[PDB]
Amino acid sequence: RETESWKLLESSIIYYEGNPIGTVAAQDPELAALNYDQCFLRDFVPSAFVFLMDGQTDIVRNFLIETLTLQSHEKEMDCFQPGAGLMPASFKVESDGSKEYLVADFGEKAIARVPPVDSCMWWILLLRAYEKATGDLTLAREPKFQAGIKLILDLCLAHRFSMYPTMLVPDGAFMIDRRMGVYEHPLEIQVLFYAALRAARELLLPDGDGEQYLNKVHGRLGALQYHIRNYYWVDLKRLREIYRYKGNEFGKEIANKFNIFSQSIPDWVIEWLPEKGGYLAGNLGPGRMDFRFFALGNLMAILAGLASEEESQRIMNLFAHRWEDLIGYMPVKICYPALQGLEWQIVTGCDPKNIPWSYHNGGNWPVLLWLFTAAALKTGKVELAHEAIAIAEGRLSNDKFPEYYDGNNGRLIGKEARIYQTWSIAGLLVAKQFLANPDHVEFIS
Amino acid sequence: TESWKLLESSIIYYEGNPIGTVAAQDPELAALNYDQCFLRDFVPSAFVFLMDGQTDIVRNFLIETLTLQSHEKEMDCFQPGAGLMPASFKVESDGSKEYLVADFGEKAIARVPPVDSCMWWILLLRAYEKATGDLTLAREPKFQAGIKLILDLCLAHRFSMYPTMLVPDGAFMIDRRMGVYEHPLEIQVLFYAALRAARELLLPDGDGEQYLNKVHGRLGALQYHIRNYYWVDLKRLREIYRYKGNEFGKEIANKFNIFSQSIPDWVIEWLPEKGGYLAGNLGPGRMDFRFFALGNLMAILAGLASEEESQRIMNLFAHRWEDLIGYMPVKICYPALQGLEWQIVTGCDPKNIPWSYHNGGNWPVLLWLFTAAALKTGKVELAHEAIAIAEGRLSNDKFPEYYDGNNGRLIGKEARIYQTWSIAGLLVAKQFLANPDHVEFIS
Amino acid sequence: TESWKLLESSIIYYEGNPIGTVAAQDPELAALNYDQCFLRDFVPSAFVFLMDGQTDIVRNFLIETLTLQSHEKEMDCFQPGAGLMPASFKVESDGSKEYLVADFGEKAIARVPPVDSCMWWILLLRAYEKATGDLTLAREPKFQAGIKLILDLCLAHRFSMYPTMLVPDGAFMIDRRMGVYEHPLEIQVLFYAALRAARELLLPDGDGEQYLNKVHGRLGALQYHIRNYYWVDLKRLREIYRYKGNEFGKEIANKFNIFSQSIPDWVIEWLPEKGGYLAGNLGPGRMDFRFFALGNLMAILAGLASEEESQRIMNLFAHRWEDLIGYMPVKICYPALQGLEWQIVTGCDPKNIPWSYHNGGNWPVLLWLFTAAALKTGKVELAHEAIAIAEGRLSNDKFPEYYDGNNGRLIGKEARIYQTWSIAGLLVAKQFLANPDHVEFIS
Ligand SMILES: OC[C@H]1O[C@](O)(CO)[C@@H](O)[C@@H]1O
Ligand SMILES: OC[C@H]1O[C@](O)(CO)[C@@H](O)[C@@H]1O
Ligand SMILES: OC[C@H]1O[C@](O)(CO)[C@@H](O)[C@@H]1O
Repeated sequence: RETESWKLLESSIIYYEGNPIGTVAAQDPELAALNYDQCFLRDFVPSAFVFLMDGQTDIVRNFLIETLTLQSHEKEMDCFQPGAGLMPASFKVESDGSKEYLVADFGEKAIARVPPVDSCMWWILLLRAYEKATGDLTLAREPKFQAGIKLILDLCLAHRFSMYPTMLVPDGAFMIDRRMGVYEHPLEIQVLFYAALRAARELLLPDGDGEQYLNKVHGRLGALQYHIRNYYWVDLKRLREIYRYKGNEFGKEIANKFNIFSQSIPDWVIEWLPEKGGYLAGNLGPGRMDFRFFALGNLMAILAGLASEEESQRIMNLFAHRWEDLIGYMPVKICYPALQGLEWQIVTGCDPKNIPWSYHNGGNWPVLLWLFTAAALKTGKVELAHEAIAIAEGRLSNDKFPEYYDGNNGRLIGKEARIYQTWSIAGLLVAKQFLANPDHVEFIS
Repeated sequence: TESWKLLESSIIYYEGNPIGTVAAQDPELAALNYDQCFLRDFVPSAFVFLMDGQTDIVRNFLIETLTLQSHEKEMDCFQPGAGLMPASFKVESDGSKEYLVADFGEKAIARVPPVDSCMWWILLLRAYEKATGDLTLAREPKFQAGIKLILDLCLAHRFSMYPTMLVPDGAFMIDRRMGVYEHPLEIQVLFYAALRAARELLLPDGDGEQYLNKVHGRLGALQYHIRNYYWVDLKRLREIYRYKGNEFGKEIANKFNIFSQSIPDWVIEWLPEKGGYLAGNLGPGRMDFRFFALGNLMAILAGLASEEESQRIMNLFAHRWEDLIGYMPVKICYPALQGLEWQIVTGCDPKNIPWSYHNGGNWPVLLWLFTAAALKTGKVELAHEAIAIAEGRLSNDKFPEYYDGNNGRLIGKEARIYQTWSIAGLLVAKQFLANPDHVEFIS
Repeated sequence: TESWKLLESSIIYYEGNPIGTVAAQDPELAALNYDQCFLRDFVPSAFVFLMDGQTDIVRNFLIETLTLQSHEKEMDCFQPGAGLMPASFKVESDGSKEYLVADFGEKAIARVPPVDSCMWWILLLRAYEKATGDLTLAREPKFQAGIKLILDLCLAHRFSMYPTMLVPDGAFMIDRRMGVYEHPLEIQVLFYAALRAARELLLPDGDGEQYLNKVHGRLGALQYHIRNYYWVDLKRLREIYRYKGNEFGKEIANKFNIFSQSIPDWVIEWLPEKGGYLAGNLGPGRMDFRFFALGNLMAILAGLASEEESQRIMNLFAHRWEDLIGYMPVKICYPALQGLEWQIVTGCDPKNIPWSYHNGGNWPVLLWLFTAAALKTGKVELAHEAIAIAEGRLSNDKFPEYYDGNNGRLIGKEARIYQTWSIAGLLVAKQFLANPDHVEFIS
């Protein structure tokens, strides 16, 4: 409470009719406001965890209520309506004369019109975190909330043309909200999908059509976990198998179901893995396996229990063995390796914000520290959590809590990073609070 | 003729009745899935049979595929939407007993979803009705239910603001990984056309009215979106080229955040003054400027493109004839992904090397769409020329599945011979030429 | 042991007698030519049998291959030299009757010539005699005639000033297009070794003296040429790097006109101070700086390299252990051809992608040569380590033909399992380790 960071977090709070309802993304005094003066649903999560652990839960309750109201608001682009269940990427408070009102971005204001797919999942997860932290079960059981959950599930569980139980998205549909070759079936979306289904199973009442929703949830839940665990898992044993796959196999009972051509498996993968390491791949689809390591997807896979115990140990072993690549001078690298040269051009459409080792394209993101700490505590690798926190702690305050860091090893402050980025401040606080009392990790697991 | 006899021998029979045609009758290559009837491949065969007058095979096909729609489809305990039509099917027997076996994507190479198959089914059902006058078929409760299941799948709520359909890579005629994921033109145009057909085929009875309302609504949004965002011409390119990056807000010009420095050099030089086309794809940070022939030709036929847009697409074909027709109509898409682009986008797919197969190969089947579109736009002479090019080679080459090279000079690297829709494509084109009124069945 | 039982089941029988061993016993892959006994592959099998004491199979092999040498070999009316030994052979039957069928290059993929096979035959005949003490075999007129035919082919006059042997690409263990055309080290070293063996095996009777004289003469010139022009160390690299281009005349330093700007960057950093090796190739305007393991190890064993050179090759292995042994001894050559170099040099050969198969793959069979060379140079501890690496994986992996990756971590992309010379290689290495005196049979 008396810390510098806590006071920065307090100033970030957004008020609405005299009540705290969220936090701004950043308080950078110089850069263009752009959309950084808005409360992003994904950014609020670590803020919420600080507030819940501290004991002031009104802000989180208020956030959940107002975002539920935003769900019923109308969204249009060229006058077409998406599903009613879509949660917004972000919102802020405006005022026309005397009265305050909330304005939101559901993707129709967003740069590149990216859909905030992860936002509705984070909302479910935060609702669950709220329940477990406070003990207040009544909020989620209110008819409003039940309906809101169900609208999210309608979109998530929408019928597919394909045989894949994964969720299909366009590029830039999560924390990585720009064109980064994370289209189709990105790990992060699948892991958050799995976690949200697990949560919905706790939150849903069987009343009315509730039993119908639970049925839909449980069927997808098992299929999704099987699919991810069996086809996304990468280790040396599995790589040896994939590398020897024959191409152009037709039929049900074939090994190479997705028609991966082993001559396309990148050079770096084979040398990068340690004997006792492993990870969930970045993406899988027709003719495609994305071997990039994505930190958020893997860490949440440990916390949500999607990964098995052994798989969770092997992910942490990878972090230990490739510490320079994945932590370096600032935890945690968002994905590894960076897209470079002509691959950057082709995959990102020459996006100047995502040059090699910058931002989404292999930058290091302080916020991810809270996930890493949680995961390290859960797998009983506390020493890793401690070293990671020590690294971040030695720079963040001095650098004024940047949004992200750049370079192979995170040496540079992010090229266009906002300073006083709220989830960089909150991430460090959450990590320290988890370390001080490891039982609080149960809020997210 | 030689072609008719070949088409006849391709017919699959089931309990004594014709129900479809095999993809190819190659004497030497591995069967793989080429001994099956593909829903997309059967379309031109069906047209031959409809115009000839033997319509039983088409009626039977429509009935058997409807039945297949209700088959149990599964991979590792997951079910797709109930409306999904198969990629293909064949007949198998246990002793005396015969039964149909289908690939819904669970057997398919790379597990690609046959998203186009359900749209082609609706279009063929409409073509059947218009051509025969048999209104009894589509009216049947089973057929009404079947159309609706497809609409349930096509119109299911999504996360994005736009009304286009989201698909994985390889979801249509291009059924391998080719960077046609997200919002490929072919899917959007087939979707539009299928919706227009559904509008005519749905009975109002019960919830039919609800379906018709949703269809009408989507048709409007879809036509607007496609025409206003996919259309490429010199004037539009000048606009896009001058777009500012990283615009945030509802009221911005560069909504999808295209960076003009990434616009390929070939595009600006390739378009003639009076030419234009619908782009291959659109999504976050992405515009695929490749020209896709099927999408563009079907846009003309379905009335998705305006009359002027249709004329400008045909102007493009005339001006860039060597590129898009060359020695074999029609080039499936232009230009080819080359070098490291081929590696990155296809995952080093050996069947789609540059200027081969899906990656800028030339496909004889497309001649029937080109001929239809040419007739509709009043470019009869282009139809004559394209038909003359194909007829000069196909028979001598034993009707290859596809041709390769910048200008289609090579027989396809792995092309099957006696590919059914290559034979049916030529026949259909000549039938249309003889009686242009038959173009109505697909327009 | 498991390995012995596997080696036994690989034996080919012919009219009731053992005459060779199949290349692999893969339960699943296409036979291709892996159901044949290769002359090069049989060598380590032969050594196992010689050291065990069952020498009939080796005697029978030598006899049957000699007979094959006299078989009619043809492609489009052209005959090679009469001394050519086959790449491989197998047994076939017409009803009850059995007969041998051989591949001399006329069946081979890419029509590659098995130049190494005839040299391996001579070396095995010498190994047989030394190990058994049966001097009656090589003395037979038929065997004398057979040795001479091989020498006629090896020593036939050529156009070049140097005494090395000119070959097309893919003429040895590396039997595919890998830029090992012209004067590859392996051929020159095997040639030298075969000549040394021929010196012991030839009777003086009749023209035997003439042959012995030519052999003696070539041995001298060949050893000088190889040692003085193929040897690479830091001191030599400093010389070559400072060579002037386009020197004309007898008395010039840069005889082969190597341009020092073309010397690859990796070479200078890779060599340790006390390390060195024989280069992979030499010819007009060309020095192939790739390290080739078989050539270098056989140079040690045949006494072609000096004692110091032998120690410096072993120093290279110790210093660059991860590169040359890694997780599976031994890397066939280093480094891999990559990117456009792979395309240009291999013609985009899919079996030889970077760090795979011939193109920098790791080959268990080579362990027997490495162990022999290590014993001979007094580096017993390196032998122990390499053997420990292989034994920790081969049985669990079902004895793959080869391993892939920079450090041999992958099982070979298209590796057959139960590859005979992988099994025989390990057994031979352990046999040598137990009794180093047996190294004499190949030295
Ligand atoms: O609206 C989407 C935009 O929002 C950001 O997260 C911050 O401005 C960008 O990464 C993205 O382009
Ligand atoms: O099952 C899908 C496969 O079917 C084909 O159309 C023909 O074999 C291929 O293009 C594709 O990979
Ligand atoms: O016939 C020559 C062929 O035999 C092989 O050794 C095994 O199939 C290949 O390396 C080569 O291409």
